[PDB]
Amino acid sequence: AKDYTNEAIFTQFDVNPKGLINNPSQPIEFNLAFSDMNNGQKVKFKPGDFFDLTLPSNDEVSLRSLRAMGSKMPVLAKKEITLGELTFNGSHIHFEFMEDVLQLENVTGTINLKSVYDNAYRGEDDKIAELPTNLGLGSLDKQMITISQPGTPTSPIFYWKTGTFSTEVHGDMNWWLNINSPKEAVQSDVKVIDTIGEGHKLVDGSIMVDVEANGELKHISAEAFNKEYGTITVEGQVLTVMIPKEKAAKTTFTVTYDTRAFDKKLENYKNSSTIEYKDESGNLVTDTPKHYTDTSVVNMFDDATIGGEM
Repeated sequence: AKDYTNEAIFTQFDVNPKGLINNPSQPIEFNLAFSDMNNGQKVKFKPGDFFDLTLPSNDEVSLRSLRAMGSKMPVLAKKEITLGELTFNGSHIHFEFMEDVLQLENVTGTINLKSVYDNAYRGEDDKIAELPTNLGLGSLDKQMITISQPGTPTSPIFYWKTGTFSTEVHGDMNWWLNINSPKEAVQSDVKVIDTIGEGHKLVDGSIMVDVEANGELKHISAEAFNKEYGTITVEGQVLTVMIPKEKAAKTTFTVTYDTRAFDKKLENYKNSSTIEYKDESGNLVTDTPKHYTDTSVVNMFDDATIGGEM
């Protein structure tokens, strides 16, 4: 079989987001286009021909697929016909042409690869990792990727929510509702109304709660939470957390749960929430910034397509 990795068949290449990447919460996207024109010369792709993509890395930062090693994804052409197959192997992505590539006259295609990065740096000073790359495709000019490696110092925010894609269940996302990190002596019950956005839904039975107070943490279930600390309800896209004043006092509650994407093409999977309570000073808090209460996960699905005529 012929290896096209370093051949000049790649017509497009781009990396997103651009600029200094702040955290691994969102995917680092790679867009690639190719065709049967190699250095101005027509080639005929045969079943088995392939090319390999290699995500960049250094000694502390490595980019890899979100999929488990050995995961496969078909690459279809249009009725549908399987023309290729993508195999995700960590930082290595393999593309192979399938039998039916012998159907088409002119072959073109696009690959939108999603990646996640790990960062082993734990130093005090803030650091920057430079991972310029052409995904190993020698015919392409490298594009710079800058990743921030935050230093570790030698939270006062009462409430904020976060979320990211799961690397354990493809298509799922993990979320965190951080309630009373400061461990305030709130002067009223605490209520959070979380509305999961369009395109994804809560995964049944995935709600758990971390309860930390007076030097000890306990990781419990939603059911246990409902019997000892408060009430968590779920109705459609709405997840509500209610914590009585005496139970919320000087205690941090970390409510976690998962959602599952059902709309594969939505650009972002959002989640918004509102909170109300009286702070330790007895003042009603109704103005918590949305940057703290709302968040989203950029589409983390890989996709690819091929085109041509018989």
